[PDB]
Amino acid sequence: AALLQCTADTLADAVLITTAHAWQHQGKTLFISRKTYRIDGSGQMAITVDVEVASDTPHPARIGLNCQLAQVAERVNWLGLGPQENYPDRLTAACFDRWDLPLSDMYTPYVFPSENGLRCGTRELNYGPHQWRGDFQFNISRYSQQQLMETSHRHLLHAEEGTWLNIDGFHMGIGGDDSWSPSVSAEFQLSAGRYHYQLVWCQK
Amino acid sequence: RRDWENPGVTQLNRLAAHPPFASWRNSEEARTDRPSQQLRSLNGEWRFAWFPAPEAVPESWLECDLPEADTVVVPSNWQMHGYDAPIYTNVTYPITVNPPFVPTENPTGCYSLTFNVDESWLQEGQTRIIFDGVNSAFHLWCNGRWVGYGQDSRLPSEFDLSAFLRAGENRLAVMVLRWSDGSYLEDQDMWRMSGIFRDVSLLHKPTTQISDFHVATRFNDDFSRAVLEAEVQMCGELRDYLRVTVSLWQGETQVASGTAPFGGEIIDERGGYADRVTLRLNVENPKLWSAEIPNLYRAVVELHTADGTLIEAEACDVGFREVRIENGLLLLNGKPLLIRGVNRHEHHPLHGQVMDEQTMVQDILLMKQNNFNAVRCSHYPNHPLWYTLCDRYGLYVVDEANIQTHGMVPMNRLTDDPRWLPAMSERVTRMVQRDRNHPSVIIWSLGNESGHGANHDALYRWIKSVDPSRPVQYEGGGADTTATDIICPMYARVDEDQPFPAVPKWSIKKWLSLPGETRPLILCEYAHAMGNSLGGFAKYWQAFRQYPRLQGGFVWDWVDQSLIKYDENGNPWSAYGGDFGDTPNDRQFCMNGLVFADRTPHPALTEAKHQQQFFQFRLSGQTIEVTSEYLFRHSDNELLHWMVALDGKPLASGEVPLDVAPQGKQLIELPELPQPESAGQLWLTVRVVQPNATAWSEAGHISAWQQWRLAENLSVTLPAASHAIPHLTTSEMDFCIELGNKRWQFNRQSGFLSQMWIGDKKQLLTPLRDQFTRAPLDNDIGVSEATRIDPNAWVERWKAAGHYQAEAALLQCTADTLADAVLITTAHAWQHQGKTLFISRKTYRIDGSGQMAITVDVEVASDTPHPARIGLNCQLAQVAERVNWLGLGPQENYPDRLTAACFDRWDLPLSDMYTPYVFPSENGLRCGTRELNYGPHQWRGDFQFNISRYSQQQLMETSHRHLLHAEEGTWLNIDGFHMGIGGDDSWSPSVSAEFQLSAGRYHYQLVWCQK
Ligand SMILES: [Mg+2]
Ligand SMILES: [Mg+2]
Ligand SMILES: [Mg+2]
Ligand code: NA
Ligand code: NA
Ligand code: NA
Ligand code: NA
Ligand code: NA
Repeated sequence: AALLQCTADTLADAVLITTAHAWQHQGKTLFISRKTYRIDGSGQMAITVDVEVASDTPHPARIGLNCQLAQVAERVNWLGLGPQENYPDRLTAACFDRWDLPLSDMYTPYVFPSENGLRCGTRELNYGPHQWRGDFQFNISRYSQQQLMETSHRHLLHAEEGTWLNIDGFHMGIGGDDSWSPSVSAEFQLSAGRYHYQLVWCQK
Repeated sequence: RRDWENPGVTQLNRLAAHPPFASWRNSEEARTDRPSQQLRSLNGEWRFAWFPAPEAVPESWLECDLPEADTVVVPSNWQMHGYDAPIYTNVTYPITVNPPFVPTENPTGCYSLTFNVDESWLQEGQTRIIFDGVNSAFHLWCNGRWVGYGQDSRLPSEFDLSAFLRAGENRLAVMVLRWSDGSYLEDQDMWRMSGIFRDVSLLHKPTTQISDFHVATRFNDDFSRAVLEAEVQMCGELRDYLRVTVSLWQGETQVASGTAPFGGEIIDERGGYADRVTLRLNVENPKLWSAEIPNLYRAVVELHTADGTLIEAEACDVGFREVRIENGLLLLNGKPLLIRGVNRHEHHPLHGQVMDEQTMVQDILLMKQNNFNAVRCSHYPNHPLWYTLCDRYGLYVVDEANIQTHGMVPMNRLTDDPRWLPAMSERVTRMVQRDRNHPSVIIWSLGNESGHGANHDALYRWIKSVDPSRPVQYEGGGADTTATDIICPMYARVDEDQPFPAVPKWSIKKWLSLPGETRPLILCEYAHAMGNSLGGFAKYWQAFRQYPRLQGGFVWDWVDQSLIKYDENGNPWSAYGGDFGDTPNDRQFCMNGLVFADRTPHPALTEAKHQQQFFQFRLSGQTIEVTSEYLFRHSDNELLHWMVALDGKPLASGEVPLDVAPQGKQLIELPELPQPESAGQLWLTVRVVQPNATAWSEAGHISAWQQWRLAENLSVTLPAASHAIPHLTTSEMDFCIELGNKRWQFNRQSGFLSQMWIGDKKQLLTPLRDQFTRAPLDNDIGVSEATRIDPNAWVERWKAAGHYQAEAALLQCTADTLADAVLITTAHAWQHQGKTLFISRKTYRIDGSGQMAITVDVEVASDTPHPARIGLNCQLAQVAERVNWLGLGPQENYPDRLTAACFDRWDLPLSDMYTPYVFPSENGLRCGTRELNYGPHQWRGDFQFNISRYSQQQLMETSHRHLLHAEEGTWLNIDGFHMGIGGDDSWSPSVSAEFQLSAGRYHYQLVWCQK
């Protein structure tokens, strides 16, 4: 990530932070992310994200944000598709409703660790004192994408400190027509070039 | 006798049908197809009197000319001379449905001609009269004496006048009836016209004459050998000294000849035909006929004596080709066809249903130039010259019998009735007898929309028996009946089933593989081109190319059926059904053409051209793969031009000759392209250019094109920090932003940008507001009317939801000052009677560079019908001459009709940004636009736009294009998103789900600045 812009403006009833980043590899700009964070007097932080994706780079796996929360809470509560893991090209079985599960249920123990436990079409997510609202896909677990990527077997995984949260405006299909050639259909690839999502982060 | 109310009487004293005759008395004239003195045209000035009924015709008209009669040009339709109103109706009959009876008020056209006949014509031989087209029925008199009667408006009626004519002055009297029992088989959806609308001629033959001839061409397995078989029939006295010679010519070279006396082979217990002979000519390595290469020979049939004296000669153009269906594929010369077809009615805006060579040639040229290879004679045999031209220019023809009974309840009432079999048989049999020698005819059709009856099955088998060289098709009764060799639906969709009872229209892909089904599928009608249409056209062609047994179709249709009317100042305007005082009518449903009546193209024609391309392209790295879709011809008149541009700025270009075999491939390696200095998207454009002129095109003709995105460099470089700081001024009614000379005014009561100034110059006439509606397209409306509402039609769903009446309620309007900018935040709710339809949330950011960044985020209630568009609109004060944009163009393009459009820098006059559809609607949109320039203004983003002197409101409220008036300034519509136009048909919703605005939440952003 290369920082292009980071400004702060004090408004009548809010503070507005504006940022711009470029992700580059060997001279090539892959992605540009432009954001505003508006924190108002009600204590809510509205995050607006606008992403550019180079048309000649391979379509990305996801367009989102991630962080490691210090909190480890017992339950995960959301208003979206569930209760089980669902992805854009595998979500017909899932139902839109209010779901409440133990954190461990938000992780799928695939023998070969990978991205897992996504829930799509989520309008509200609750974890400990935090609430995220918008229209997003998320997963939440004690395992980072890095660890999942670097660990060969599920039994070798160790719970990390706190909780890793991945919130996606957009997520690529998983495919599966076969498992030896690209099988994600065009309509589930992230090929639009420009992507927009908005999130509100507040305390319960 | 009232023969015009009797299906048992279709003719009286009519001669047999036959291929085109000229009775040359010189063989060389027959070879070269020069005019014949034995075939005399009676076209020109005739006398005409209109009557309300045949009973109203005075008995003196048979012998003497009427003083009340006017002089008119023949051929003509008498409605085009203003004698009565041309009635237009779709499904319903224009008369009372009571077969076989017609109205007592039956408009009667009394034609007459006084002409000279030379004694030499009457001293020997036979003089016949030929009426190529009389609508719908007629009685004939010659010198006061009754000659005969004829029906079928679309085939020649011929009568022997040898005993009726006298040396010197002769008078013909033709009583033409608008309505007859023949009308029940002539219920086509078009203008109901009448009169002598095709040629009238006299033909002199000797008494010993060629009465018929049939030409067949058969081939060996690889088409390297052929046998031409010519059956010749005679009339007159049989003599042993009589001979027939058939000679075959390739240009001026005679390739084969055969001579024989009369007397065919034994066929039964009674012997054979003494008045017939069959000649068989061997042809080695024949040059084959196709639409790609219309190679023709000339066959000359000589009737003569053994000592060498010619009696007469007839002749025809011969195309060596084989049409067969094998293993479910329609094949021509062993190769599977892909039909790039169109339906073509015979229509001229000035002459009605009268056809001329100039118009026919104009149509064929435009068709071939737009990659059509096929034409369906909807829905009747055509003027005889049409087939000659298709033979010579190369178009595949579906010849169709003049049988349509669409108004019957049920549709097969007459066609399943054995009492109507005689009349139906004549329409099929007489077409085959006339047109069977034309190579351009590859498929016979039994008619149109007449259900499926036993009469169809009988006539299907008749054709199969007499002419096995051509498949038979027929759509009626579900498109896949026992009376068709080809599954030939009308408006069956690509992926979507329409499971109507008894006659379902399956998805064409699904239809092929139904249990037991093996036949090819070629749509007799598809892609209804009514108004702003042809949305989803690319979906058909992708399917056609992927599925072997999907072999194309015929677009509905070629030409708008509008006629010319004049106002007070004598200025012409295009009129449809209902403008001529005819009621009940079917409004603008006569205008479904790819071209206007004057043959000016609609925007949809370019989409057709692109999808029907004969070359296919793929790109892999630096390699362009070109695939030929030609079946027979090498690419011997083709050059590939390639261009690489960065956001419209050309960086590299070149040309490479194409040398591709039919069905072959060519790989073209592009040279090392230098990496651009600037940020932006590189685009590759290729086009196939024809360097040499042809019979159908000019030098430089572009036949194919394609585009790809190459490398993109995203802009990361921060622009030089602007020194100027915009200032906010607040009043109770307005937020005002100032930057030097420039001013932006936001109205606080409405929440919209109401005005902009540069110095003292106002920029807006109407504020910038959200827009969620469009002036409804013909496809949006369907068959919905004010008296007969179709609640399923898109326009009615939008109306009932309050979309057009939606009023903006302000929720939020704030102003913030940033370090180097002013931020305006707004929120509006669009509500109809308590219901929130849409919410629009916006920010306007104006910085020291004078750029106004607009961000728009829209919520659409999930239970409201999906909106026509999600955009902004305003009336600009400026009227500028030019429109300049970086985006898809140059022509009008919509989300489901933008494949033909290319991404480049385009610059057109403002008037070219409006499409003059006869029925005004949303028009002129250009999609995928990143920059738009108009006068002092520049807009940047990723949007769809149209720009014109007409508001959406005026387009929607005005019935005809000629009633439109340029409004003050310029109406700009900038859409983040726009709904598809559809067009699979124009009587039910046809916008595919992927082109409907159903996402619920939408985001777009624009930048507005001075240029
Ligand atoms: Mg579902
Ligand atoms: Mg009759
Ligand atoms: Mg394309
Ligand atoms: Na792993
Ligand atoms: Na095909
Ligand atoms: Na029509
Ligand atoms: Na060439
Ligand atoms: Na209108």
